[PDB]
Amino acid sequence: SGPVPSRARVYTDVNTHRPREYWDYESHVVEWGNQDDYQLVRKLGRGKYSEVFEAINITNNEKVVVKILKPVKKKKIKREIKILENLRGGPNIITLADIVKDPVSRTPALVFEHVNNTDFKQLYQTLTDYDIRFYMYEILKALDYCHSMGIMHRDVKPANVMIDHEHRKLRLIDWGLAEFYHPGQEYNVRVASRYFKGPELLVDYQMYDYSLDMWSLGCMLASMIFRKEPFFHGHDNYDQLVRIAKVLGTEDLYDYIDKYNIELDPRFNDILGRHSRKRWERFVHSENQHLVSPEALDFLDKLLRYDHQSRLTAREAMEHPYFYTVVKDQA
Ligand SMILES: O=C1C=C2C[C@]3(O)COc4c(ccc(O)c4O)C3=C2C=C1O
Repeated sequence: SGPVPSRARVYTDVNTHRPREYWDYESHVVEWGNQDDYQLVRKLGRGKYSEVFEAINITNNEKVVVKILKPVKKKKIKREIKILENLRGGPNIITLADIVKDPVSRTPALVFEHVNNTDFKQLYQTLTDYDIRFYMYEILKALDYCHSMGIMHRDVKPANVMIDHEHRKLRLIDWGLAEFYHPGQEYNVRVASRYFKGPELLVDYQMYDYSLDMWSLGCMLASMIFRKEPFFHGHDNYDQLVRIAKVLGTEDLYDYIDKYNIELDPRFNDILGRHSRKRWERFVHSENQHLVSPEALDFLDKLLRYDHQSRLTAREAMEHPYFYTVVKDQA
């Protein structure tokens, strides 16, 4: 009657064998920096939860980025802080440089290293085959690191991957949806941007894990080598799963549903319809072919799998021959 349970096939117990203080962010005591070290220069963007500014550290005149956190649950604020501290120093993880507070009002803000990024809507149009391989490898380093440290990012998308292209510099940002993995825990499926949501999320399977990030990465990869961003473009969450089924096919989707004994909304049957699995080669045209290779398609095919347990891990992905030239020239 109920859905079959699942656990991560790698890094399953990394929080289990770490001390309580590592993952119990509720108990963490924050060490506050000095708010008056930073001057805001211009608003960079705003979410539902935060507003983000370019700023200057006036003690050394370095650029930073300041994210002022709206009146939300302190628990959510502490989770992001603990995660950023836990991951600090990891490869291509955005550095949390400081945590400050208006000393009179309650209002906390996170201070990050500045990345002089090129906007992905502009950058992706200009990347070469080698650039994509290089940057995908760099994202994989970050994901393997944070997974190995017991953390799911849960919001992997181009806007959260900052690239200073002239310095070949990449940082994975926005850890505000990130969460500690504990085996058997049922997580909120309302995470990730619509276009990067895994099948587990769209069918309301809550016992997911690190492999969610690997789907999102697969979605990014597709959008880059095929020059179609985003690759799966649904108008809502139901339609998002339909866009996926039109490429991956409905037969493998129903096998997935069957294996985990997942109960699908009645709605879904009529709209999912019946679709053959398409060959990846179908999305190759004159304009994107210089970015596509047999290795790329084989790699992509091993990321975009319905069954979260069958997707490559970050370490397996880094071993794929798609990256041979990158690994070779990084040793
Ligand atoms: O949790 C977050 C959230 C953001 C949002 C945002 O502030 C947007 O834009 C940024 C940036 C960081 C550096 C940077 O150079 C930049 O332009 C961002 C973050 C880093 C994080 O860890």
